[PDB]
Amino acid sequence: RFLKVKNWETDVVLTDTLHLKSTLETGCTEHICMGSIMLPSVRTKDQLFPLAKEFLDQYYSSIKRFGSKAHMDRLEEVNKEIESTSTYQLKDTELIYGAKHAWRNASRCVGRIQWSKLQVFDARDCTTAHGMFNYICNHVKYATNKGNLRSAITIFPQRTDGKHDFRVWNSQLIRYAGYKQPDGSTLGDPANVQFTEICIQQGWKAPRGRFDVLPLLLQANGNDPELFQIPPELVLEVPIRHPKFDWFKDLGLKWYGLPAVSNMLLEIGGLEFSACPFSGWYMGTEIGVRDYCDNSRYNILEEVAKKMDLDMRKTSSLWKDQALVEINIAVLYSFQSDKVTIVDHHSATESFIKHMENEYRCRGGCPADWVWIVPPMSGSITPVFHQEMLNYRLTPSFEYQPDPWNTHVW
Amino acid sequence: RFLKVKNWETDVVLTDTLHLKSTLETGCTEHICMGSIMLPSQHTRVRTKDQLFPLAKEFLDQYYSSIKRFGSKAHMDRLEEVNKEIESTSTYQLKDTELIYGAKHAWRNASRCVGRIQWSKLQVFDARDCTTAHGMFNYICNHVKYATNKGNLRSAITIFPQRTDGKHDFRVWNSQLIRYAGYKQPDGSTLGDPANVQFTEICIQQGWKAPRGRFDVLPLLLQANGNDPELFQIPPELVLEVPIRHPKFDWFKDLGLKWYGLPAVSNMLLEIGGLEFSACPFSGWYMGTEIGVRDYCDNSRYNILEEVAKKMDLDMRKTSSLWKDQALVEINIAVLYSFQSDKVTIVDHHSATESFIKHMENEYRCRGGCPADWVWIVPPMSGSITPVFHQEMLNYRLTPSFEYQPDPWNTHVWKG
Ligand code: HEM
Ligand code: HEM
Ligand SMILES: Cc1cc(CCc2cc(CCN(C)C)cc(F)c2F)nc(N)n1
Ligand SMILES: Cc1cc(CCc2cc(CCN(C)C)cc(F)c2F)nc(N)n1
Ligand SMILES: C[C@H](O)[C@H](O)[C@H]1CNc2nc(N)[nH]c(=O)c2N1
Ligand SMILES: C[C@H](O)[C@H](O)[C@H]1CNc2nc(N)[nH]c(=O)c2N1
Ligand SMILES: [Zn+2]
Repeated sequence: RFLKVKNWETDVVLTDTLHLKSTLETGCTEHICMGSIMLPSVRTKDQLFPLAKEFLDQYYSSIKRFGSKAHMDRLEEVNKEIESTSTYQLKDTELIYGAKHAWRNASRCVGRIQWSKLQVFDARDCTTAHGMFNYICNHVKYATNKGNLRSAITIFPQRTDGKHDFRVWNSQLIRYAGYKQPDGSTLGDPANVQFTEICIQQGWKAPRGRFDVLPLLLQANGNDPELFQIPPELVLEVPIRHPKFDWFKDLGLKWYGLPAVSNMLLEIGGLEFSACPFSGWYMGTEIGVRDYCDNSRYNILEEVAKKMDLDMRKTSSLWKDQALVEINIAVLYSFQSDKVTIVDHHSATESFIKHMENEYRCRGGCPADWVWIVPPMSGSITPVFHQEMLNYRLTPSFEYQPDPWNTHVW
Repeated sequence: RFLKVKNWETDVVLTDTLHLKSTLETGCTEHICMGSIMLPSQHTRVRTKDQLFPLAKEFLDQYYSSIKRFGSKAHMDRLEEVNKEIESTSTYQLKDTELIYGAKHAWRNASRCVGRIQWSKLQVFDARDCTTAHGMFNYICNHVKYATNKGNLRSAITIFPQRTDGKHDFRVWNSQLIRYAGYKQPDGSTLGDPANVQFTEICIQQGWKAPRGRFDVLPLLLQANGNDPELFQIPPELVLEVPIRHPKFDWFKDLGLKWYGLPAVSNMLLEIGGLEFSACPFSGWYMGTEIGVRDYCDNSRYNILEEVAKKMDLDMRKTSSLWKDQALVEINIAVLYSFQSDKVTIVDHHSATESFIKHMENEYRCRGGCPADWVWIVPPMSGSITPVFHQEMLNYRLTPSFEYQPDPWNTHVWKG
């Protein structure tokens, strides 16, 4: 019950004890593994205090003041505040710690070696969509940093009764619109067809291009959401060209520099932050493999192979694989040439292996979701393919939450 | 209680009731997922008459259900006959019909196998009358001949006598019937297949005269009735090999690469109705990535990415040039081209995974589910451009089944 994990390429063996601190549940049982399910299926005053005590217990341990002076004081203080108000407010130091460790604990995240460098922006004093917009613009400008990207999170006021939730209705702060055509096919990003519909169904006048940055749809204190246009000078974009094939720039492709997830929920000490946009920088395959080549997305593999004059009549010519590689060489070359931070899947997975070693050494483990850590191309020539990983849920954490337009009383 | 899985690229949803018929444990709990452990405690494997009859009874209920005779007089008479055989002899014997059903359904239940659409067209060779290593050699030669079929490969399995007290096991000591030797040089480098250095040494110590080349078919090391194992050389005219060339790169033949055509796993344990068949070599035909991605490009195997990238002259200084990815695609194009050119059966990973989705959906329709191990079903290159990447999958353990077992040289009691 002190588990071991082995790397089959190097025979490195790590022992995991961290998992015994795990609290929440995975969805698996002894009779069935759900490890490939995408998304496995307010607080009463009672269950809130054990949540706060457990979080405070680990916070004060991390500063080497467990069972100390201030620890028992803070424990009493939070105890008192809950019985009366049926919630409590985090100190700044605890908010920063809680956010860094939600990332540290994100078992699907390969870029976690950077976890302790996160820049945490407290936006708990915000009251309106306009203020939200202002916090978000400042986040975007800070994180972009003229292409020298910096990790950042901005944390909006916590849930109170579920009627006054702060929510960013976009799934990412920067995404391209998607339009359905009269002739069935889809122009732009197919993932965002419904969201693009809501924005137009809200007032947005769409340019109807293939790369239209979506407006922000911001909801403060449970009110109706409001549209906002992110100033273009804050949306850093990269035109995609290839280091060998000059015809590549003619394809008219680009992508944005800043990946900023905005629809997740951040859980710290039992408190729920339903608007907490966070951003880092891209691994190349996220754009080149998934965004560009998923059949349900931009699905560009047909055009690239054609302009490569590859025999596309048999799958066994591996023309898709061959095209896929070139696209991803192009994304990397484009960002690197424009001095925008990006990491290739070989470097990021190699760093994650080093990060696992560190976590096993200094923390006793590292929860990790193999199905999501292995890149979606060239899996077995990356070190994470040959790495056994234990997956388990730790708190603080990021969780999924319902889309607001299915829930909001409009 | 029902369970659903979703294909996120097509939004197709399927409903699994078959997992209820599952007994054996997975390794996971409510608080930890062992989904990526290579050899979990439960996927690996003597039984007393205590627990044996319930396993027989459950197999026989399955068997007679499948032939629409559940509860029939033939069904009840067989249960009775098996019970009395177990109490008086402590084991039992499967009928030929039950052996065939058992082996097919062990393949059907193999949740890590992407090739299962073919499961009902398996040729089963009954070798339970075999008694000596020489007899095993003769059975395996005939399997290899039948399965190879001059390049028109045919799925086959050969089943040697079942375990009795664990002291009289039949075992094929090789991990596959056909594999290339690997030699450790004094300078630390490896000649041949590094995956086989340990087994190669065992063969040499047993008397094999190794040619010490880069592609030497290993001898068979066969164990009958718990006796010491013996070496046999498969007749070379039965080992179909394919020289590897590339359809555009004429310098690729000069790498001197070749592979064998018949993939034939020989170290698994087959479990049917509580009976353990410790020697049961089985064979199919290759998916190209098994050779092109893993055999040739795993850093711990032949590891040819360097030499291929050199002769392609790629930027090998920075990894962000994706020279490794570029070389890997070419090597896998060359493997598929060489096999198709020589009319030796092979399937590419796009075709195989598409077939498996069709197989899987059909299994949900007519069977109520299909256990599948996503970590193993998704191919080791170009994962997300194959449809299984986007397919939710439920993994659970059904019997009959194939199981791992310890390598015999770690458990064998040597006669001398
Ligand atoms: C700094 C560079 C980063 C890289 C290269 C990176 C990379 C990735 C990748 C490839 C995934 C897989 C999900 C997908 O393919 O869509 C992922 C998941 C995730 N990332 Fe990271 N990420 C980075 C930064 C961050 C930061 C700053 C945070 C939070 C502060 C974060 C939180 C998460 C979470 C919560 C998930 C998974 C959500 C789930 O459970 O499904 N990441 N990341
Ligand atoms: C017909 C062509 C076949 C193909 C293309 C195929 C393909 C595969 C592949 C790619 C794997 C993943 C294992 C690895 O990558 O090393 C696998 C696993 C497996 N295959 Fe198939 N297979 C075929 C036929 C068979 C047959 C005939 C059997 C037995 C009757 C079989 C039984 C299994 C089993 C038990 C596993 C699981 C191995 C484990 O648990 O580690 N396969 N197969
Ligand atoms: C900050 C950051 C995040 C990511 C991963 C993108 C990401 C994507 C999803 C949606 C998954 N799918 C259902 C669409 C959920 C997430 F929490 C998530 F973080 N990458 C990079 N480079 N930086
Ligand atoms: C008949 C057949 C089998 C296979 C899969 C190869 C295979 C590999 C392993 C070892 C797993 N790993 C630790 C190396 C165990 C197996 F049972 C197994 F069947 N493929 C093809 N084409 N045909
Ligand atoms: C079906 C499967 O769970 C789903 O496709 C997952 C698999 N692994 C993934 N891995 C990453 N990094 N991102 C993803 O979106 C997914 N999707
Ligand atoms: C650690 C990890 O579970 C292990 O490397 C697995 C991953 N998936 C695999 N999938 C296949 N088809 N074959 C393998 O050998 C492996 N190895
Ligand atoms: Zn699991």
